[PDB]
Amino acid sequence: QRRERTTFTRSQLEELEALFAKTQYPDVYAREEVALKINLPESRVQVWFKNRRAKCRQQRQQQKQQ
Amino acid sequence: RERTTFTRSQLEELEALFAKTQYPDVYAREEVALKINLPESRVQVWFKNRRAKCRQQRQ
DNA sequence: CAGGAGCTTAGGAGGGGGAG
DNA sequence: CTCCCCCTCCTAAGCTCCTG
Ligand SMILES: C[As](C)(=O)[O-]
Ligand SMILES: C[As](C)(=O)[O-]
Ligand SMILES: [K+]
Ligand SMILES: [K+]
Repeated sequence: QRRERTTFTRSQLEELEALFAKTQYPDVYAREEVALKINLPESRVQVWFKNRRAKCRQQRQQQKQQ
Repeated sequence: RERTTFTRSQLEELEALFAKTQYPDVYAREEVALKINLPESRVQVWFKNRRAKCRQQRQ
């Protein structure tokens, strides 16, 4: 019912990108831990990593384009 | 009823109207909404997104 | 309240796995 | 065919900005 589209703050994005640096496919336990730090549901941080891995794929293609 | 999925035949009518006008008024969006059997709300969001996909490919 | 824009999150199809 | 799980590709959609 509620889709506030989970707009991430910079502090939230900071912990996310930190975990994304160590691992791009974190297990559920690694996703719960960062979800508590950023005070967000775990399901939002899994959709984030899914989108974040696409961003990595998009940028390598965008680089080969330019 | 959470997300519209435009078929190939619907995108033909939508991209055709977009060629005539990037910003269509509600009357024109209704005519194409009935052709594609989708609510005019989806037609407005499509053009809002169709203009961003055009400004993206302009650079 | 409308109309726009930029940004990016989030439903959905659909490959693999499990099951009924 | 259905229901979950993983994953990606695709892009409709929600929020926040502007503008009258
Ligand atoms: C975009 As019109 C003038 O056909 O409503
Ligand atoms: C066990 As598998 C990587 O084929 O889902
Ligand atoms: K409104
Ligand atoms: K898999």
